[PDB]
Amino acid sequence: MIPQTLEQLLSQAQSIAGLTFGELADELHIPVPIDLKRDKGWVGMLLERALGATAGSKAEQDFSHLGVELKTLPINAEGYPLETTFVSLAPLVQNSGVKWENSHVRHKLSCVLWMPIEGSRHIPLRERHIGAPIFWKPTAEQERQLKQDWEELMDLIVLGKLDQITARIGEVMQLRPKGANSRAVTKGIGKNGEIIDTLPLGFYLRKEFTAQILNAFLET
Amino acid sequence: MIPQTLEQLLSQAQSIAGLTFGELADELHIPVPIDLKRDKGWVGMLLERALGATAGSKAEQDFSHLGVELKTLPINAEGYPLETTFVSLAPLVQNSGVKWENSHVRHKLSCVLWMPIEGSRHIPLRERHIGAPIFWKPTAEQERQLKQDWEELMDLIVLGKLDQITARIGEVMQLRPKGANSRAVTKGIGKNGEIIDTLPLGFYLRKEFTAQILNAFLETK
DNA sequence: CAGGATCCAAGCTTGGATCCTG
DNA sequence: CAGGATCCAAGCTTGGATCCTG
Ligand SMILES: [Ca+2]
Ligand SMILES: [Ca+2]
Ligand SMILES: [Ca+2]
Ligand SMILES: [Ca+2]
Repeated sequence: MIPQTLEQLLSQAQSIAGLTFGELADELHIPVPIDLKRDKGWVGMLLERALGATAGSKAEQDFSHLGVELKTLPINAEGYPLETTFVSLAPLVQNSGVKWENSHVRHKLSCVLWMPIEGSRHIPLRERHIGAPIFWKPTAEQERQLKQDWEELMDLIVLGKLDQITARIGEVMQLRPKGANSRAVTKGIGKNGEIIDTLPLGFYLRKEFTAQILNAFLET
Repeated sequence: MIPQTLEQLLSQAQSIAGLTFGELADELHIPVPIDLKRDKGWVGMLLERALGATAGSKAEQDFSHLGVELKTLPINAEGYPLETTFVSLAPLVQNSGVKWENSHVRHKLSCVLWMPIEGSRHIPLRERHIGAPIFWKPTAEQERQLKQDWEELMDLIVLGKLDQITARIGEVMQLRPKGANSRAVTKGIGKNGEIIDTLPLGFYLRKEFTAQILNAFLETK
């Protein structure tokens, strides 16, 4: 079930490539919803089960004994990312003199097993296909880009400049809301340093960034 | 649902006095377990339902708008508390130089609606009676005793001396574990002032203290 | 188009407490 | 005896993400 080897995980990943959500859900005796409107994480959770990841786990990475993070990536009919990719929650407090090297973002993006999946709305959920895995490590350039955005976004957060934060900041990674709705709150830092109530935020990779990953892969 | 005034809450409390757990649960269409081994907070939830408090709620007081905390108190055949009373989780971190005046314990114990309930093991759960409420405010003496224990206990906590803490400390209030089991953990302060993983502790009123409240209630105090 | 808003699963934490072994 | 250990229910929070106006 849970792969004990990196070779095991990749082979298990190679083997589900080409399957439709219906076929895989069938094997795992997992019911398939009509669509993702009220099961937004169903596909990500489907792949976790098929690959041996623990459901609901809060570990730094899906496979801590391998140092591998698993992420599904919805792609459109032309091979382009359909959505941005959620990475992790931005620490709004207890962010003192935090460095990039020890960041959650870095930890989660150091080694990613990308599982591209069809996301086109015109295709019935049951029939969407699972693509071929892409075992990824950020290039020296990609990591410099991520680090730069992380530092810029974090400076904004640590300085209580949350009001100035928009999704438009960041070259390849951005901050957008991450919660139940626009009324969700978590502790943050105000304009004077007081601990305030604020909208929880998460780091997201932009579509251009993941599109670059898919492109480099195709070029191989 | 939620009482809007104090006379409403108190009249309702006085009206359920004398009912057995079975009669109350039946009224509420709530199933009654065989015993409390795997339903330790069942009686407490039962009273919350009957008095309009909210289930699952994590507010400081059960009835914040009224400034009242609801607490069942198990009593034996002779009228003596059967167990200590849980008050609240002791804050093991970010405890800085907080004072008793604005502590959770003081707040929670500023006004308590005690609902004594039969707890004798020889009485089938369904047949146990709910007693008459005791609407209590600590006397200067009681508050003084609590405050003293609170500070002595909080000192051990704030100075990273959790290793030294046992339930034997405190005159009327003590610290005992509070969690799933002895493997439960929450953040605390270690010997070097660093944040560590440690057993979650809770403030409990000793049986002598709640007994005092009951005794004072009978005497006419 | 895509920034801001929104939804589910399940582990985690808290509040309700009583249990149980020398 | 009673200190140390333990158990349920229900919010709360986090990891999985896609939805949806203007
Ligand atoms: Ca996971
Ligand atoms: Ca993952
Ligand atoms: Ca309550
Ligand atoms: Ca209560």
